[PDB]
Amino acid sequence: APMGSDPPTACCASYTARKLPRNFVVDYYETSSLCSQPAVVFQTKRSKQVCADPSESWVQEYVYDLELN
Repeated sequence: APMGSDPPTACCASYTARKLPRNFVVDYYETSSLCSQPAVVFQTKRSKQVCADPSESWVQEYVYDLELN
């Protein structure tokens, strides 16, 4: 059929089990609205995208600090 077996839109299979200071991050990215498990991505300068459990608090912290200057 047209649609593949399990073609993802903008979700994540695994998150990051470490810490990444906001200073060491360029921008962020959100997941589509098809998956039943939201995830906040964080594109790194040298590293690729970084998924983080939105449930955590540290996530919202950086998301707010980014807007602040």
